[PDB]
Amino acid sequence: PVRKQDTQRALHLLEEYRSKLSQTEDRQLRSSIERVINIFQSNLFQALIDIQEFYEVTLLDNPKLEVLFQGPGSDTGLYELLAALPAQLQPHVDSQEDLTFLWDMFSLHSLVKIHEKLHYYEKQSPVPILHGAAALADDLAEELQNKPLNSEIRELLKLLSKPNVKALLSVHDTVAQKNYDLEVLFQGPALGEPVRLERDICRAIELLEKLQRSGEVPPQKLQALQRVLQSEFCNAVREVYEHVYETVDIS
Repeated sequence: PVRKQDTQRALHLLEEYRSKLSQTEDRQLRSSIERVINIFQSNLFQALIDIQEFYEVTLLDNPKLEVLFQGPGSDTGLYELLAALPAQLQPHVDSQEDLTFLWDMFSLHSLVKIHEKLHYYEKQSPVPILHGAAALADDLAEELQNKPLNSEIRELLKLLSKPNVKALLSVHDTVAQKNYDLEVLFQGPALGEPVRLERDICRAIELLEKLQRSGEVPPQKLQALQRVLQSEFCNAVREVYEHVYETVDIS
């Protein structure tokens, strides 16, 4: 299990040795050390290390991952890079401590390949309707309670306050906003069973359309939330959740 500090210390060192090069024999060792720097600081990468470390994920422990080592973004060749590095940096490394450390780091290879595979999909990501669904859901639920209690208003306000829905919206924004946060990692298991979630959300959309059809609220907020929930980006977030829920025991 790759520990956070290692990837961290390795990110520090890897960056260090990249600067002590200029243009001679480094139009590659650098252009190469960059890929890794980038990947390492990437938000996606940081999230993988956390899942892996907190939920002890292993290709042995979680074999459903194996499907990610095939298809667009697999043998992209990236494996060689990492491996052929401790060798290239060895000359420039003047520490019997870092040298051993580097050959040690460059589990991780699988991690990085998975990153290159997910990153490939993410680039095909759909565009989010908005960046504040959780807020939205709150502005709407404030409004509704300040009105005569309809049976749709009761069932809707109850849904918006379920942990799983609250998480979908929270994760929605986190991913929409490109702002990873370990705190948001733990919100994962709050979404629960993927089918119940998809079913609670559809019912939310029903009550949402209904309140609009009977013009008595009658915000653009309901419309907006209904659009975020039907959002093909929001739908994408749940698909990606389905897969994670299978390959790793969260709940």
